[PDB]
Amino acid sequence: NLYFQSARFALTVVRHGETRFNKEKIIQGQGVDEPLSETGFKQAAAAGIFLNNVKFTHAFSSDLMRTKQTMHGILERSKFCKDMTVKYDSRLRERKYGVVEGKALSELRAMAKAAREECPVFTPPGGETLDQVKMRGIDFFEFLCQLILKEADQKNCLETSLAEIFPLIPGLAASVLVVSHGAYMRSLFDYFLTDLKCSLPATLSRSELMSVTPNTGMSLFIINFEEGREVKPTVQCICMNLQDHLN
Repeated sequence: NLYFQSARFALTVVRHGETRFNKEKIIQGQGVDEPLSETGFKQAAAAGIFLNNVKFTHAFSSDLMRTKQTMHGILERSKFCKDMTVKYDSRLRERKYGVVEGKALSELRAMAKAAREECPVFTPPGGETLDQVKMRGIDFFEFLCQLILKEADQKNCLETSLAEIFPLIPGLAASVLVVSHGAYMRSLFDYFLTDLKCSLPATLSRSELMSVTPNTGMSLFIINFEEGREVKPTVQCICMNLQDHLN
C-alpha cells in the first residue's frame, strides 16, 4: 500500500436536468436513455452560468444522455473548463428499476404494496437493491480517491473559486465535478453520512439527505486525508441540493 502525504479535495455532485419522464413522474433508471427536455436544457445552462468561474480539475458523468447533456450544458459555459475532458463512468448510472422502467411511479408503489414492502427499499424484478446502488457509489468513490491521491503524488486557487458561490491546511489537490442521478446520489450521500460520518451544515437535516434531489441540485463535499498508508478519509458536507441557479 502507497504512502501519501496529507491531502484535501473538493467534490461537487450535480443531478442531471429535467427529462420528459421526470416531469411526468415516470420511472427512469437504466431504461430508455431519455434526453433532457427544453426545461432540462435551461436548468443545465443556468447551472453552467452559476459555475462559470469555478476552476474544476476533473469531470465525471454517468454514460446516459441526460447526465452527458447536463455536463455539456455546464462545461460549454465555463470560463476555465470549456475544453476539459469528461470521463464517462457506468458506476455513476441511476439505480436499475428493471421491469418498471418507463412505468408510472404509482405502478412501482403498487408492486411494493403487493409484495408487503415499501419504496425505496422494494426492488422490482430486474432492479438493483439500495445496497447494490450504494456499492457502486463506494466503488466509484474509492476509485476517485485513489485517482486524486496518485495524481497529487505524481506532481488557494481551487478553493477561492468555490468559496465565491458555495458556503465555505493542505491547499485543495483537486476540484472534481460529478453529474449523476437522484437515487444514486442519495445512496452515495448516505455512504458519506452513515458510513464515513461526514459533518453536515446546521441547515441540513438528515432527512434532506436521504430523500430529496432536485434536477441540477448541487452538493459540495470536502474530502480530507491524513498522511499515511490506506487512510480512511473524513468528509465535510458544505451544501446539499443547492438550487440558487434556478430562481
